[PDB]
Amino acid sequence: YRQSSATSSFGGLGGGSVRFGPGVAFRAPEIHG
Repeated sequence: YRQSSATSSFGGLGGGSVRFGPGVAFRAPEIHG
């Protein structure tokens, strides 16, 4: 799940829902840049 986290603007105090593009939510694996 994508957390709203700190932001300049927000819907309200409650977490509510976050609108994100279609895909899957997986833990970030060990990757290299």
